[PDB]
Parts: sequence; C-alpha cells; structure tokens
Amino acid sequence: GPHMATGQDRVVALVDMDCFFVQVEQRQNPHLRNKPCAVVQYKSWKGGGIIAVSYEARAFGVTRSMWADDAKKLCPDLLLAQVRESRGKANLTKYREASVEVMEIMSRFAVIERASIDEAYVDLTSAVQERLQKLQGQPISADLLPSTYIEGLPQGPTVQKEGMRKQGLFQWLDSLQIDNLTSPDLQLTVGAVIVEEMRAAIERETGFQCSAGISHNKVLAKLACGLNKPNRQTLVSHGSVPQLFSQMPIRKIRSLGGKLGASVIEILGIEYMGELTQFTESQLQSHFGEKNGSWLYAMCRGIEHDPVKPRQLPKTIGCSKNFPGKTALATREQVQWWLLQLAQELEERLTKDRNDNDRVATQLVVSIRVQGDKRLSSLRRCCALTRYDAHKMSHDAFTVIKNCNTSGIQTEWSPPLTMLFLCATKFSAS
DNA sequence: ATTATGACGCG
DNA sequence: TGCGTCAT
Ligand SMILES: Nc1ncnc2c1ncn2[C@H]1C[C@H](O)[C@@H](COP(=O)(O)OP(=O)(O)OP(=O)(O)O)O1
Ligand SMILES: [Ca+2]
Repeated sequence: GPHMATGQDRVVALVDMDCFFVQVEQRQNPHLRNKPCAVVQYKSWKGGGIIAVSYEARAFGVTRSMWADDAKKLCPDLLLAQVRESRGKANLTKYREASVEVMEIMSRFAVIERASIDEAYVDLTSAVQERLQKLQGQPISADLLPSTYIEGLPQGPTVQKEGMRKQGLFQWLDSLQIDNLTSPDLQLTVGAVIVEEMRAAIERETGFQCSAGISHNKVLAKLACGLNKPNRQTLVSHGSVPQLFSQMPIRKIRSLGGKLGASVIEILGIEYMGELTQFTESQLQSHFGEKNGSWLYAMCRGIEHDPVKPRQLPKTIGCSKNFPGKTALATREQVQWWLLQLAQELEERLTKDRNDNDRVATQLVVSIRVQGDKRLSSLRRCCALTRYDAHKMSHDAFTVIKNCNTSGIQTEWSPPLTMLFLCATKFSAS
C-alpha cells in the first residue's frame, strides 16, 4: 500500500548510437550513405569479419560475426568499409574518437555513465525538475516528442507505423496530469522531451543518429531503447511493465542474457520476465543467491536501483590480437615482436590519454591464450606500469609471461600462443 | 580462424 | 589478487 516502493524515484535514459561504426564510415565517405553496407576487419580470411551492419544491409540478413564472403552471398551489392590496420593489427582509433564526440555532447545535458563505445546512461532526474519549473503547469505538446513511442499504446476502443506512434502518443498526453510536479509519468514525459533535444544536438553536431530509452532505471531504459530502433526513442512507464514483461523472454533483460538467465528459466520452469513475480524474495535468493535474488524480485516488478555512475572515461586502455590456427606464435622472437607492436599502440593511446585527461595508468595487465584452451583467456599476470615506454612495457610483459614456455629448447615456444593482450589499468590523477 | 574491446562480482 | 561472466 502506502509503504510499497515503486521504483519511480528517478528519470534515467539510455542512448545507443545506431549501427555506430557504419555511421562513422558513412559520414567520412558519402558514397556509403543510404546503402547496404558493413564494416569489416581483416580482408584476407574469407573477405573479413563483419563487425557492424547498416539497416539497409540487415534487411538482406547480413549480421555481425558473418564473414564478408558469406554476407555477399545474401547481399551481392553490399558495400564495405575496412577497419584501419596499424602495426599488424586492427586499430579502432577512429571509432574511439567518434565516441568522444558524442559523449561530450551528451555531457552538456547531464552527468553520463559511459556504458560502451556507443552507449551512455543519463540521469535526468534533476534536469527534469528544472524543466518542469520553467514549464509552470503548461501542457506538453506532441510536437515536442516527434520521434517518441509510448510503449503499450495505443490501446483500447491507421495501418502505418507513424500513424500508430502518434495515436499512442496522443493517448498518453491526453491522460497526463501536468498539474502535479511529482507525477512519475509526467517526469518521464519531460525526460523524453529532453532526450529529443539531446538526440537532435547529437545529430546536428556530429551527423550521427541514435535511439534512446527513457524510464525510471537503467535496465528499463536499456530495454526501452531497443524497442524502436533505429532513430527513435521509447518511453517505458512503470504502468507499462506488467504487460511488457508478460511476454518478454527472460534473456532480453540486461544481465540475464547468459548462464544466469538460462538457470532462472531451467530452475523455475518459466519463460517470461513477468512470471518471476510469483516467487518470494527468499525463494529467488535460495536459487540465485542473496544479491541476484533480491535484484530479480525487484526487477520483475520494474524496480532497480543501480545508480548512473559519474564516469565518462573508460577505466582501462587495452589492446589485443589473436593468432589463430596456423598463425599461433611458436617462437620467443615472435612473442617478443608482437608484444612490442601491442605495446607501441598502447603507448600511443596512453600518452594521448594522459595529455587529455590528466591521469596516469599504474598497472600493466598481461594476458595470453594457449592453443587448445576453450577459454578466451588462459592466463593473466600484472606488473607495475611506471613509464609510458613501449619497449619497457613489452619487455616487462615478456618477463611476466616467459615462464609459460614449456619448451626445452630455449629459442622455441610451447605450446603456441593464440592470443596476446596488454591492458593499462588503475589510473591515478596526474 | 570472429576479433577487439570493456565493466564488474566472487573469492 | 585471477577468473568467470556479460556486454558492445
Ligand atoms: N562483437 C563485437 N566485436 C567487435 N566490435 C563490436 C562487437 N559488437 C559491437 N561492436 C562494435 C561495432 C558496433 O557498431 C559498435 C556498437 O555496437 P552495438 O551497439 O552492439 O551495435 P551497432 O551500433 O552496430 O547497431 P545497433 O544499431 O543495433 O545498435 O561496437
Ligand atoms: Ca549501437
């Protein structure tokens, strides 16, 4: 009743760039605009591995992870842009820099949490309060929400997508009580207006389009964002949760897309998020642990408290390269040359990071994979990162892993290494 | 022979 | 502290 929390205390948005690496390449090369196109890395093996795909190309069934040779079978006119290669490896600098462009624009509107190279969470609670004050009871026009969907509407007593969007929006706004500055639904609506403004600024200032979700927490905002892509935003109200969750596969919710979600399904014998409501908090804790159990209990009711962390910069700077099948490094010399290549890229990125962001990494993490291991990583060791010097970093990394060589003959390496990874971590202010 | 990233919880 | 998990 009066004491049952409803998790409607915050307004949180999640902004997610549409087919990001593709847009970066399309801005640069207008020939790629409004075409089926994809971004690929490493042309030689099966045409290269696809890592991003335009919506035009998705219509043909082109997907990430597909080899370009195979994508061409589905879409013979598929256009391709290649990831830059430097020092014998893919180099993602262009995309990291494009990401900074967007993150800096978003930061003008509110504090952001960088979730990935092209996603950020925004806590709009304070901004919404301010905008509500300026509005002073004034109604919110549908014109302020030109690309917004209201999940769950229209409902109750046009056959085209845009017609439906407007019908749903109209029902939502018609029902809104703009009188109360503490109405959660009103707060979400004002949040959506601000996100329209944010997304317009991103597009004006970078050329990039994105989608967004607006709701009361990060999980719902993320879920909302994916409901209407691309180039649209979706408001998921607290009230929309029971219907939305009633047919929502568990794996769709963030953090449940893997083994835990599979266990929830198997152990409880359910399929949809809404079905979770029938278990007590203790029951859920009994199967999935205290933390997960409490999280699931609240989440299936649309409630979650993870804060939007004030963090715009990545916490680590790393680089890695696989050496698959035949290319597996089998000589100390090889291991040393490749560690150096990685270290030179790392040095370059670290030096730029130190100049831009007034911080220095203090720990170097070295990771490798050995042939045959099904695990992404087979090992991880750390050493002090005391100088931004590629030769020193690569020498220290070697020193740290050299004891893995089961070889008897000094020169050779066994078993061959199929992955090298260097990561700078533990930043301090400088 | 997907590959190249990045954050976080358990212990 | 190293590993596993989950995600872009
Ligand atoms: N598994 C991956 N390997 C390498 N790069 C990836 C991988 N997943 C994503 N990326 C890169 C390329 C993407 O353009 C960028 C953002 O990823 P993501 O948001 O998942 O898809 P996307 O932005 O290409 O399409 P969408 O419009 O569906 O968001 O990160
Ligand atoms: Ca994206």
